[PDB]
Amino acid sequence: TIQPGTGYNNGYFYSYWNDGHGGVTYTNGPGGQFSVNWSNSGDFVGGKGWQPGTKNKVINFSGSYNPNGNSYLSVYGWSRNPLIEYYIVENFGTYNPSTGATKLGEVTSDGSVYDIYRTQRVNQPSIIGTATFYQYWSVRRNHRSSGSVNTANHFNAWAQQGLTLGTMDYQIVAVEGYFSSGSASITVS
Ligand SMILES: O[C@@H]1[C@@H](O)[C@H](O[C@@H]2CO[C@@H](O[C@@H]3CO[C@@H](O)[C@H](O)[C@H]3O)[C@H](O)[C@H]2O)OC[C@H]1O
Repeated sequence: TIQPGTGYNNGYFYSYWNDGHGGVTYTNGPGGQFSVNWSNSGDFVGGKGWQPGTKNKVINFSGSYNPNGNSYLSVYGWSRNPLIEYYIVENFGTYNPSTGATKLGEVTSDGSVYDIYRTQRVNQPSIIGTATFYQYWSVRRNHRSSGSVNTANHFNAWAQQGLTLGTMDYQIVAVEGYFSSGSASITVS
């Protein structure tokens, strides 16, 4: 278990962030493994991967993901210039994060169709400070907690649609929660 922060563990970058409300623990395990256990949490994100990510990584993940309430399991990361927060959502809990969002197309990858969306965060926290920035989403129709994500298929479809990415910052497989409960154990490579 670690303080919220970033660093490296067993060859993998990790990021663990929370809002200080309590109710969530994040643990780094061997190799690319991490666990999250939460019960009436606040807002949080944690997981393992790479710093920087790339635009053609094939990301493999496997494990168990058991949210009770609002949570996502995604390939998650940022670009700079432009500042973008992006998600390739493989599974979620009570809330589909694209609800009410503008649909920007579809892409087929790794055994499922994904729906593509763009949203905007206004004066919200980010990797560079408070900012207004777009988020890009691919939301998998057929939910799962193991698989392979060919990120190029998503990034290329986004680019085709005008959702351009700048220089990649970190890129992880993340469990995100917003005032929920759950458990998860995920191994990345
Ligand atoms: O110390 C600073 C860190 O706190 C900072 O981390 C990023 C802050 O932005 C976080 O993203 C939110 C996650 O939840 C989504 O729903 C929101 O739109 C995001 O804003 C991100 O996960 C952290 O990496 O990094 C910069 C450091 O200076």
